Amino acid sequence: MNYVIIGGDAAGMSAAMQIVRNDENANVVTLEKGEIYSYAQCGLPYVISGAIASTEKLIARNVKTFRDKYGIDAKVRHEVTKVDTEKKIVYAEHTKTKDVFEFSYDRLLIATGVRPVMPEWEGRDLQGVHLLKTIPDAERILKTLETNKVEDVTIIGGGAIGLEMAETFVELGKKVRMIERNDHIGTIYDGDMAEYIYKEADKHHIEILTNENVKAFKGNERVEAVETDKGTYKADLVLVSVGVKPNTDFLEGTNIRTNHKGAIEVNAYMQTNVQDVYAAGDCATHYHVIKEIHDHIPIGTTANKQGRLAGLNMLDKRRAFKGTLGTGIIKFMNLTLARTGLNEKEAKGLHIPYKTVKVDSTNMAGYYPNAKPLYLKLLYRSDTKQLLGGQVIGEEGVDKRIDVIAMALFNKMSIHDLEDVDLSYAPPYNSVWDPIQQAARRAE
Amino acid sequence: MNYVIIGGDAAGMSAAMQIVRNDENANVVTLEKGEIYSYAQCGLPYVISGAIASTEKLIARNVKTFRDKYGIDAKVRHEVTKVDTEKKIVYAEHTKTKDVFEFSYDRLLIATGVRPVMPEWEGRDLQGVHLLKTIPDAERILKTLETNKVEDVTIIGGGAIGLEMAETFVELGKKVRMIERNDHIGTIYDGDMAEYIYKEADKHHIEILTNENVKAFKGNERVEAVETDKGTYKADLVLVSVGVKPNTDFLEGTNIRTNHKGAIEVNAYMQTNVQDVYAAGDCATHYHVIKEIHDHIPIGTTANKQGRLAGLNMLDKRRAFKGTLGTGIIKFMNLTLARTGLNEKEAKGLHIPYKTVKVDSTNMAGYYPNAKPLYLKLLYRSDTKQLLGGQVIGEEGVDKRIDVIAMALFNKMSIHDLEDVDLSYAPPYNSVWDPIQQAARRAE
Ligand SMILES: Cc1cc2nc3c(=O)[nH]c(=O)nc-3n(C[C@H](O)[C@H](O)[C@H](O)COP(=O)(O)OP(=O)(O)OC[C@H]3O[C@@H](n4cnc5c(N)ncnc54)[C@H](O)[C@@H]3O)c2cc1C
Ligand SMILES: Cc1cc2nc3c(=O)[nH]c(=O)nc-3n(C[C@H](O)[C@H](O)[C@H](O)COP(=O)(O)OP(=O)(O)OC[C@H]3O[C@@H](n4cnc5c(N)ncnc54)[C@H](O)[C@@H]3O)c2cc1C
Ligand SMILES: CC(C)(COP(=O)(O)OP(=O)(O)OC[C@H]1O[C@@H](n2cnc3c(N)ncnc32)[C@H](O)[C@@H]1OP(=O)(O)O)[C@@H](O)C(=O)NCCC(=O)NCCS
Ligand SMILES: CC(C)(COP(=O)(O)OP(=O)(O)OC[C@H]1O[C@@H](n2cnc3c(N)ncnc32)[C@H](O)[C@@H]1OP(=O)(O)O)[C@@H](O)C(=O)NCCC(=O)NCCS
Ligand SMILES: NC(=O)C1=CN([C@@H]2O[C@H](COP(=O)(O)OP(=O)(O)OC[C@H]3O[C@@H](n4cnc5c(N)ncnc54)[C@H](OP(=O)(O)O)[C@@H]3O)[C@@H](O)[C@H]2O)C=CC1
Ligand SMILES: NC(=O)C1=CN([C@@H]2O[C@H](COP(=O)(O)OP(=O)(O)OC[C@H]3O[C@@H](n4cnc5c(N)ncnc54)[C@H](OP(=O)(O)O)[C@@H]3O)[C@@H](O)[C@H]2O)C=CC1
Repeated sequence: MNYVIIGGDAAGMSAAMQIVRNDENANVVTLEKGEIYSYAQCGLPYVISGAIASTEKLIARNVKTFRDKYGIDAKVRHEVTKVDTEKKIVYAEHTKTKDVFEFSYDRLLIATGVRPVMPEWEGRDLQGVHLLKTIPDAERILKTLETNKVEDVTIIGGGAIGLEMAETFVELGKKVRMIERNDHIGTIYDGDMAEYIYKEADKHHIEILTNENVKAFKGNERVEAVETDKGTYKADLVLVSVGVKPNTDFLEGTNIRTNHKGAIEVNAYMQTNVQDVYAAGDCATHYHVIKEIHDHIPIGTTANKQGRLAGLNMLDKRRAFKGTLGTGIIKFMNLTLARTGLNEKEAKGLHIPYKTVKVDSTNMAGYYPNAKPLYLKLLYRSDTKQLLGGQVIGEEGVDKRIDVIAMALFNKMSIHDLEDVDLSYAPPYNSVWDPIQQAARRAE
Repeated sequence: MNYVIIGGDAAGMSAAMQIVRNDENANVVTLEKGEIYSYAQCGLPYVISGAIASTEKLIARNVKTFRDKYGIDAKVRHEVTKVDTEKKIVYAEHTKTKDVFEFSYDRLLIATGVRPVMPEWEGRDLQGVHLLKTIPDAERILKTLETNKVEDVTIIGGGAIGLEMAETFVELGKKVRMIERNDHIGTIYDGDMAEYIYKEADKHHIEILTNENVKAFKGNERVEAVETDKGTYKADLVLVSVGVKPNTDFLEGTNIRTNHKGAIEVNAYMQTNVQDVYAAGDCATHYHVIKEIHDHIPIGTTANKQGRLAGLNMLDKRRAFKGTLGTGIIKFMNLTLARTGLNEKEAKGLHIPYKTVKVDSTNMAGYYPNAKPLYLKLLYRSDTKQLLGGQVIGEEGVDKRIDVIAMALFNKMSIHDLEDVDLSYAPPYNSVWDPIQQAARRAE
């Protein structure tokens, strides 16, 4: 009867909705550290660009709706500081009054997600230096753009947020610099595919600095320059975009197993090693369909899927999580960047014998007007020909191809089986053989 | 050593390429009735609209290449009138000189496709009455549009060609009427999905006449009117697009088995019941993955796949055709119309117990600008929940959804298994749950 959920977003509320719909008698307490429930973090870069009117448009479901319509005891400003798994008590500190509140549970879900990482650089706390995770985070970025005269913008880290925010700031008309400590931006992509990302960024006059290490942020009350090991550069706004960390530190003292990055280990049923404690979303581990191992690939699709499943399993409606494929898709200027399954570094690290096929193709019939280039790469096992992963880059029809590849990986298809699938063709949408099929035909 | 192929397009030449690549000692003779090899029939409507420069842009590989580069004895203007399967001789008539040539085979492939049907209406031979199949057919339509004052166009038959050519004629600024003997245009769609087709046509001022039967075409030399059982209407150009018939009449007297419509029955290996005689493409039957019987769904994707497989099997590189799903996609004005697997009429005619789910959704995140409506319907087995079919209609993202559904059907997935697939999400491409997955969740 007593369900407690820590975290009031994708994984947490997906679980809450399951419990509420499938048990009329349940007492559901959800504990949220912030003031905002069920909101779309994915839309934040597009609010900051001005493409979306305001952050209000990103709220999927109000806390008032959760309380009045679904009878969930949804708490805001309740930060969980510790859990006693023997007594089955959750301790939450009110973020403003600092008052401490106890919540006894029969079953507990941890759905605290991840937080962005800020390294211990000098200048960390300078005005105009920003992380991006929450709605207040985006408002603070908008506040800087509103009050300051922003011309030069520097982004540290060339992963998912870095890439999307590089677009956002270019669209806002700023001079954009990206600094990455690795060999290239779009680190999940293989060296060969990443060249297309670099080209697109260069095309829009984004300065890319690679194998370069941030030293400090210099400035007065506010950030003025980013210092690195190779130079000092003017920056009116700095976005720090260097990765994330599971919000699981408050579990120190429990016997709850975590991986090396602090992600909570879960079995097929979203259960931790501690009786009646569950975890879901970005704070938990994610079984990988292809790796056959628990990975950590924090993403919104997986968070919702895991949250829904945790809720179901907490009700003893037993259902296994089938896993992640590491699917990811990004809009980057005029390019769509998509990947799923293993890249070459992942396959190598696993000692899986693999081969690759790469095709420079078009999204649709070559003779049809405004047919655009499509670059597609597949990895497959050299012995069994099992499809392992894909990377697709292009202006159009990239999401379609990565979704088809994802379906193939999910069903453990051989690369040559792709040739036999009755995919759709008309001139405005595809070629008579899809690029995926033409790649498959090239495979050994 | 002696391979003979009848028909020089998609299925025939896919076969020819396989044989030539996988047997240097092969003597490949291909016999084509017309003057044009390997061309894209799919691009015909877009040549007529003027979207594509000319019909020359539709040739994939010309006869000179086949002859010079690949060593295929590719014959033009050779119409096969008879096959003696006992003596293993193909008899062909030169279409100009009418002289008779014979060709000895070790293995034979029939790849003669289908022809458009012209019912025996009075005035069917009038100038301005057109069928659409070949490049010359398209040039004859362009001849009428050029040399004659065309303002009113009547299309008979509301299927694939009728729908695409309605767009073409509207885009050319004509007053378009289409006449269907059935209850609605886009007959393969269920009644409820067909409503979206009617709305789009109505929006663009296409007169749709339903349950109406053409009886004659009126005029002196040219058409000036179409007579029906419900009236007589002015028409300066008439397109007859009422279906197709397999080009298999010349086989009467061979023992080669055909279905009721005249399509050549083939086994898994593209083999007929007659030793060393093969068939592929639109002239052949198509094993249906879901129906589990041999169907006839003539389409370019299937023709290439079967052509390729016939070539391979004629070399004794044994490989089974896995089947068709009945996948089809059509651009219709502002709409994209896609279907795959079973519709309700098919499921009913097969006595497969089924249920449906229909979702009115968006192609991408609802909060993202220019998110467009997406209408999606799934059929699934009542007992096992096996996915059976899908229909998707919308302005954007329809091809992606039907390809995912096709992949699911190919792998015999349960409808609820769709919930577990790590499909891609970013706001410009999808919602955090894809519409297919939301539909799947609604299923019983
Ligand atoms: C800029 C940006 C763009 C993104 N774009 C995409 C995209 O395009 N596609 C996609 O699939 N994903 C995207 N994501 C990722 C996606 O938004 C997240 O993976 C998803 O929100 C994770 O859901 P969750 O419920 O596990 O964690 P969260 O959504 O982070 O929810 C965790 C909640 O727990 C609360 N919490 C933390 N600690 C405590 C505590 N001690 N006590 C009480 N409450 C606590 C937090 O306040 C937070 O609200 C994006 C993320 C960002 C930041
Ligand atoms: C307007 C139009 C649009 C289309 N759009 C699409 C689409 O968007 N997507 C899609 O997948 N499909 C589409 N198709 C269908 C696709 O083009 C065909 O299914 C494909 O061409 C079939 O290939 P085939 O080799 O079996 O038959 P065909 O391409 O018709 O080839 C048969 C050949 O055999 C020859 N022949 C016939 N009889 C004899 C004989 N007795 N002796 C010698 N030669 C003979 C014919 O001249 C012909 O060249 C479209 C078709 C049309 C007409
Ligand atoms: C044009 C046509 C002859 C193509 O034949 P095809 O065999 O499919 O294509 P190609 O001859 O280019 O050869 C492709 C093969 O070469 C291989 N290949 C192509 N480029 C390669 C490369 N760069 N490196 C390695 N291999 C390559 C492919 O793997 C493929 O191998 P497979 O045949 O063993 O699977 C045939 O499709 C046709 O006649 N079509 C008519 C037009 C049409 O399709 N109409 C219907 C439209 S609706
Ligand atoms: C908003 C949120 C609470 C949605 O919860 P949800 O349970 O997925 O969705 P709903 O509460 O609308 O309920 C959906 C259920 O109702 C059913 N349903 C919905 N509409 C229906 C209809 N018209 N007819 C019949 N059934 C319907 C569905 O079948 C589904 O059933 P299931 O849960 O048993 O599979 C949750 O996703 C969330 O908190 N999200 C945060 C925002 C987010 O997604 N962020 C990450 C972005 S990267
Ligand atoms: N469309 C989508 O799928 C989107 C998803 N997201 C979500 O947000 C999460 C986090 O995004 P993000 O913050 O970009 O994290 P990412 O891991 O995606 O990117 C961080 C990048 O910064 C690099 N980096 C680390 N330290 C430094 C440093 N000191 N100097 C320069 N570069 C450094 C990392 O390299 P290294 O490997 O060496 O650490 C990595 O390449 C994602 O996992 C995803 O869940 C966000 C936006 C869009
Ligand atoms: N994008 C794509 O997938 C495209 C594919 N094609 C290919 O071309 C082939 C043939 O297309 P098409 O010619 O349109 O054939 P279709 O079967 O697609 O459509 C013909 C329609 O005309 C109807 N009809 C039959 N007789 C009459 C009549 N006397 N009066 C009015 N309507 C009548 C048929 O109904 P009924 O069922 O009762 O006979 C049917 O609805 C397709 O099978 C496909 O292979 C062509 C264009 C686009």
